[PDB]
Amino acid sequence: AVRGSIIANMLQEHDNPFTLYPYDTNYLIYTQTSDLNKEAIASYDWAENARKDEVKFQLSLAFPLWRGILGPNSVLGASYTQKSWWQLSNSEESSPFRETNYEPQLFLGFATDYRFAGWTLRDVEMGYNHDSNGRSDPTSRSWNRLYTRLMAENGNWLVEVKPWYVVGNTDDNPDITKYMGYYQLKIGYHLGDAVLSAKGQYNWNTGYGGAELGLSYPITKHVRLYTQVYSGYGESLIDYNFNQTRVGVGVMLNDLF
Ligand SMILES: [Ca+2]
Repeated sequence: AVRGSIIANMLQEHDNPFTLYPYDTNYLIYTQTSDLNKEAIASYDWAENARKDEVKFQLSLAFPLWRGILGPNSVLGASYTQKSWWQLSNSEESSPFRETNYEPQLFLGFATDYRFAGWTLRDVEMGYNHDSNGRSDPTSRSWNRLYTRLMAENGNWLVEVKPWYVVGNTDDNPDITKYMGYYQLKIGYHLGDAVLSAKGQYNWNTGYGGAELGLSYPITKHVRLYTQVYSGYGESLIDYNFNQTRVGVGVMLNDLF
């Protein structure tokens, strides 16, 4: 099984072609942010009527496009991660979607067994990443990245570093790196069935960045109760240059491990 190993899990053959693979965590939580970015979203006719409380969900899947492309424990894959901010409560505005970030990937991942004094580098993935909100300017936001995802585990600990390199156009948000940084650290801790996690980015040169803490616990064998506390810049593309503290509670399928 090897909990948390995205690649190793994709190597596992699925009986049914419709049985997809989880890339990142999948959740749906009701949130409430400290401050709503009404300035960057001003062009919307519901902007001034926007509420700080909204349903935030994340859909993240992986599709092994070709196993063994580069060795027994390798795989060329594609993943899809979508984070959405929805004004479900805002009935006066017909519950509009404030923001949706479409982040598909293409990569070469490997399930590894490298020893790091207790730690084990289980995943070594390298690929292309596209992240856009599918909006037509002025609210147009998008960036491309060539990254490397490294994941190691040590007992109840999980650490994943995702350094990246921006490729292509970024005119929709030229200074996106000024808030997002050059990597994404991710720490998960297994306290029995409870999973504490941390996911953040930080620009050591600009002092900008953001991070999100999370706690989960199984409600059942498949679903889990999840509480998230995001704080900082880059929650979503539109708010990449916007600071805010968002706390939310809801359900989750899979956690980082
Ligand atoms: Ca543009």
